[PDB]
Amino acid sequence: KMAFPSGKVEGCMVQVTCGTTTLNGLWLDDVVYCPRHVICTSEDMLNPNYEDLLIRKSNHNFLVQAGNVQLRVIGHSMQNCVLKLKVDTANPKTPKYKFVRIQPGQTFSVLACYNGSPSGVYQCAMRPNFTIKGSFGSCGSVGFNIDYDCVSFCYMHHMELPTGVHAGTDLEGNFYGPFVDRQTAQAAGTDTTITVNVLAWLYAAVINGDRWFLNRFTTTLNDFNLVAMKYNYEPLTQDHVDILGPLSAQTGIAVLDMCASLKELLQNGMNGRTILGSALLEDEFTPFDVVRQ
Amino acid sequence: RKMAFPSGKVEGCMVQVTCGTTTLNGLWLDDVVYCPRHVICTSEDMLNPNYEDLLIRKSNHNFLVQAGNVQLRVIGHSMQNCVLKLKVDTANPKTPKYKFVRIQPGQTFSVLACYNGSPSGVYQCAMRPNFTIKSCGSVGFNIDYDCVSFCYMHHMELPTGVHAGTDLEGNFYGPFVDRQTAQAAGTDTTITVNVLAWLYAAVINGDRWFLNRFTTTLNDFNLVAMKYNYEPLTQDHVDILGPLSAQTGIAVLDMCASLKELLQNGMNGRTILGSALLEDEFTPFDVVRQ
Ligand SMILES: CN(C)c1ccc(O)c2c1C[C@H]1C[C@H]3[C@H](N(C)C)C(O)=C(C(N)=O)C(=O)[C@@]3(O)C(O)=C1C2=O
Repeated sequence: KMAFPSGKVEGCMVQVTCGTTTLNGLWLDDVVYCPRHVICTSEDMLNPNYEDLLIRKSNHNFLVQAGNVQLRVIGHSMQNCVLKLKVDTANPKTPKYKFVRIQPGQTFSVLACYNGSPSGVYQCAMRPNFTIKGSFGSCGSVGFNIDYDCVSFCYMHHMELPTGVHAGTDLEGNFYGPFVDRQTAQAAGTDTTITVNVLAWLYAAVINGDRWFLNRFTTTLNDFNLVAMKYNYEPLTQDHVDILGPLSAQTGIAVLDMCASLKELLQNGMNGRTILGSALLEDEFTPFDVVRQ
Repeated sequence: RKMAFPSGKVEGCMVQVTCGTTTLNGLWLDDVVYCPRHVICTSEDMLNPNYEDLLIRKSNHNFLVQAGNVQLRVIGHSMQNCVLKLKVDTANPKTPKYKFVRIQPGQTFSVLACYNGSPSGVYQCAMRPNFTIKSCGSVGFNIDYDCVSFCYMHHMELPTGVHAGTDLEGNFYGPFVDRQTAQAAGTDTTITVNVLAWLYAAVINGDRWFLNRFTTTLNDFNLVAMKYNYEPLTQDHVDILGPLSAQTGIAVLDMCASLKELLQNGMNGRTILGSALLEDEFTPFDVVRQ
């Protein structure tokens, strides 16, 4: 399980400081994007009023540092939960880019930064409950996909949740899931295994020569869903099925048959064996991921 | 999450090298492009190759080095153990500060998987005890501060699916050869010290269910451990955990007792760091960073 090469994104990372507080920002053309809670002290983070805190601010209140050159801010607005800082210098290392909103289940790479400094990269998925099980002052660290040379920004990190997991926004600043940029207890809501991704990854195993887990049975969709939901798996919809069509077609194994395999693998375990050199099932590998590789 | 280093610094060193039939990735540093020497083998040659003979037979014009857009002029070529070095007329402006280093089995690094000179992906991995890692010319590295330590270059794909390679001075990790003869894996073992470090991570987090009162001596441990296919634990391994022992309090041998138990008893359907399985691709040093 690989992340995209992070270079294009590394050259967009900056440090943003507003008095006491410091976060990562995304520097694109002559705009720096970051989480708006950068204008909160840790105390403010209980019941912040972002309109009020923002009117009280001027361009000189924000320090933006790109390595060790300091960028002059010449304007600022807010869009939902992201702050935008207009700076006087367009970023020379700007890649071609798009902003997208992604579906739960879909995968992306995250560049974890600290104080504007890149420190690591990992692949992950938008969990069914709109969280990310990551490793994070990482706020403002962004998630993305690459399409030849087009960088799709899909995620910016904002909150660390009590249960240890991460919540965030798209690059319009709308939270993924029902969270708020506010430090009150907010329930995660129980996670579930991403069924479609598992099925795709099994198809990957077979594409690759693994057949040990196939079986003679088939199933109806409902019978599967009933069984699966009892091991905490996501319902599988007809859409999910359509997306597997490309992969069903390659290997010549029907979706519902492969669904039978999964049924049984949940029933039986691995028996010390491995699938794609993994003793655990992988659910952070989308239909599209497998198609790409 | 197990994280890779950011690959930017390395991306700016990747090139395509072509010699007749073959094409693969090279590492462009200063005015030298480094790549696996088997790039001068056709699929024929790779059976009983004579690299000395094949190399003298080559001119600078025989090598095509392609750096994204531009073609680089080669002005010299030598070989150092199993990597070829190609002198080009232009120093790479995107050269990072770097070192070439050899790593021990157990140690971790990040890999930038390229295809045809093009970066496509980056992953964390470890030098497995049998000197494998779970394309050709793709490099593995670590970063400290702004220093890139190159530690690995991919050469061979083994029948068992996994990968073998050299350091950047062209010395193979493990007893493999750059020759197309069937080559045995040599059965693996769990990297014991890394497991113990990851347990320390669990405790300095939240998970404490597996702490235990009993203590055990090195030899008794190693005897039990080696019974479930784990690596012998050395006094060196112990020293490196010293850092971690002190943070959390737990003496090394005591933590060893915990592991003893986990192997003998299982987890009882419980989990460690939200995982049912034990992790051995996280060194002492890795856990300290995180
Ligand atoms: C894998 N194992 C041999 C079996 C065999 C038959 C079974 O009927 C079951 C298991 C494993 C366990 C695993 C786990 C599931 N697994 C990790 C996917 C799981 O996530 C949960 C859960 N509530 O989170 C279970 O209830 C669970 O206990 C379960 O429903 C199982 C279960 O019903």
